[PDB]
Amino acid sequence: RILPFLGPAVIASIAYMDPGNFATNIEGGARYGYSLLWVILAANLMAMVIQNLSANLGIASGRNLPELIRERWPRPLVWFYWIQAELVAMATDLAEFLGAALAIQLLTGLPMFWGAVVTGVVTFWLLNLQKRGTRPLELAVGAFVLMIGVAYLVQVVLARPDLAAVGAGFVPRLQGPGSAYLAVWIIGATVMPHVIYLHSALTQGRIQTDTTEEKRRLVRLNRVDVIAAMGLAGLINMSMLAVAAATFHGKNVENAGDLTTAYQTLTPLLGPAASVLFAVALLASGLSSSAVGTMAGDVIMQGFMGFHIPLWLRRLITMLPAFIVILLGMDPSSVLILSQVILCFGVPFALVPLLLFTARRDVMGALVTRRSFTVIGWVIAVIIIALNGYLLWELLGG
Ligand SMILES: [Mn+2]
Ligand SMILES: [Mn+2]
Repeated sequence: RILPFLGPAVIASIAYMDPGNFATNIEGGARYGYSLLWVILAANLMAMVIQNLSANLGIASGRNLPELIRERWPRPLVWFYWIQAELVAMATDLAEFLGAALAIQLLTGLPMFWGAVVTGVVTFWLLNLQKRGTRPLELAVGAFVLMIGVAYLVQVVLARPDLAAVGAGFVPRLQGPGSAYLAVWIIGATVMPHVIYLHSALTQGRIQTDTTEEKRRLVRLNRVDVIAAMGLAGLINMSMLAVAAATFHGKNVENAGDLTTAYQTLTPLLGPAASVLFAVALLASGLSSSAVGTMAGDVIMQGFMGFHIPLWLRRLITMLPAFIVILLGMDPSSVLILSQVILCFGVPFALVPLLLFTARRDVMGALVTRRSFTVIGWVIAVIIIALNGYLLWELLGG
């Protein structure tokens, strides 16, 4: 037990490598080269602070975020919070589900429907682990993170990127209205609200404590786990950018956000082996982030309302929007706009209570978050909310 909270940290980090980030990072590389690497880095650092504040809420108060809302806020407001939190968990799981089904299509050739059934069944077995023991799930998610990191490591060696061109991409410079829009879309759609509630419960009561000094030691050993777990997610997101830029930018490639076109152009440029590592890495990202999304939903309802439904019933409900899109044949860009609108709704409603309760001695006791870290959480919050509000102005304006 050298790293006590490494499990919850790896569980929370997988939501920031979901297939939603694959489509964004690839599109940024082909259209603008490496010149967007600074945006990927900026979004990852902001996601480390928010996820660290959730884990501390559970360690200090001995209670998770949905529990404290039920206990302190009025019943009319609590019922609304449970409602919107379920809708966001279903919105973010849609992209994690469809991505896991697309990777199977690139590796085997199966249609999107049968790919979704394969991912639906394997996600059962992942949450089947955490039923009796929560540690087997922490080992499984960690194993999937090992494959995505190794797969994109070989793609960098094969792509042979110009280091001088990669370095110039970390300079915050943007040209043309297209590149600016794509950067705003990264920072606006990065933080995962469903994993904000979940991280608090995973660390809540993980180590029994009778004093306040042993809880404080748990906070220090937890931060290293979050930084290491969230840090690895950032380097992976930058690898997707570099490979797409080192191969597609100078060759005039259109429709880069679609993971199918990016998969086909890797063979004549890099080779057939470069395409396999891409799809294998996309598969481990999808089903891992989908199984975490279900465990978050169970915590949301159990804390907000006191009762809970079985896990198999929760997995069944969240799969419903996934199969509907497959049957209707919706545009991949159309589903990323509607799902992010709901994600743009859940972000403000999640960051506000997290920044309030982690700052109240009534909740945290002698482990209140430093006010210097509370203001920066609000500054990061206003930046994200404003960008989301702007993204809603064009998404709801047409
Ligand atoms: Mn994500
Ligand atoms: Mn160029």
